[PDB]
Amino acid sequence: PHIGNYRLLKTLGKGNFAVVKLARHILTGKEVAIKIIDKTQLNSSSLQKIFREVRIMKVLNHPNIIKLFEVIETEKTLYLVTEYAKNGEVFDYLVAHGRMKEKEARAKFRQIVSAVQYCHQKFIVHRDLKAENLLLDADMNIKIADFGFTFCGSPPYAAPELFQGKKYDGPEVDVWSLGVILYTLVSGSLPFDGQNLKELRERVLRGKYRIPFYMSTDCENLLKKFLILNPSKRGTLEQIMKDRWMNVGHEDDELKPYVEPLPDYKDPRRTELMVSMGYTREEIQDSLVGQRYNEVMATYLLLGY
Ligand SMILES: CN1CC[C@@H](COc2cnc(C#N)cc2-c2ccn3nc(NC(=O)C4CC4)cc3c2)C1
Repeated sequence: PHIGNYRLLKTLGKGNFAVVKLARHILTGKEVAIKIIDKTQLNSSSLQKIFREVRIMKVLNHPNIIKLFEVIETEKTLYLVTEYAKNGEVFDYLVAHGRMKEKEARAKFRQIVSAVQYCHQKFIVHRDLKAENLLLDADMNIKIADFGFTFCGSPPYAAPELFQGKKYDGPEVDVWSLGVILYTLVSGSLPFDGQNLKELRERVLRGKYRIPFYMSTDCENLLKKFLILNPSKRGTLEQIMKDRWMNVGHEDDELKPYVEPLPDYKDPRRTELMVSMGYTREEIQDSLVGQRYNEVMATYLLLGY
């Protein structure tokens, strides 16, 4: 049960393409998730998508997005070592506990909106936002996952453009799915449903949904800023951040675009511990400035917890 500096612990998910395992980084003692991809079993276009996802993961550094720590490549197998979100998916938490009170849904939703807006700053569109892709860490903080690697709960989140044959590429697609996510957080149910796809599509294209009796007028006013049939009439996430419901109980701390902190490759506390482990100062610096995502860089990132 061993890959690089990691002790393979248990299986968190399985497939024909990839196996996600829980693991312990031996040097630091931290638990991580490791996606193990047999590249020989991939189709013609699947490896291009996996490589695109790796590229996106390397650039995203947000407290509410699953952080990548290491990439290990061999001819046949690709290993992606990422952050482990102990409390599973928001989807399962909603099934287990029911709807969140607006105060609890607000805490989660401010983190989700911050994360998706931060992706949009770097021209990254998720296109598959759903409760299944929103994970929860040990402190119940949101951790967004899946930027390329299928539709078990995907159709209820699809923007009307999918069913109209129109383009499905802009950030406005994510703005629609975020309205569906807000709806499930506060109701435990989906705004657009059906028995088959024909029934789902009719409801999505009509754009009408039930307002549950307990929903506040402030919450419904916010939902109407996301669930707009015309993609060109949907507001940006930067504009939506200024909404009243978003900031109830955050009168000081208004939600605004995330400002990524500047890189710190010379932390003396971590550099000293790494030198004691056997790494050299030059090994540490070259790995960090080159953004290598190798075992040295991974140890520096893992030591930041
Ligand atoms: C459809 N859903 C399945 C899971 C999620 C996709 O998960 C990932 C995808 N890509 C990478 C990479 N590289 C990494 C993860 C990941 C990152 C962190 N975690 N914490 C967990 N935690 C648990 O399973 C807890 C025991 C319950 C699982 C996971 C999985 C979306």
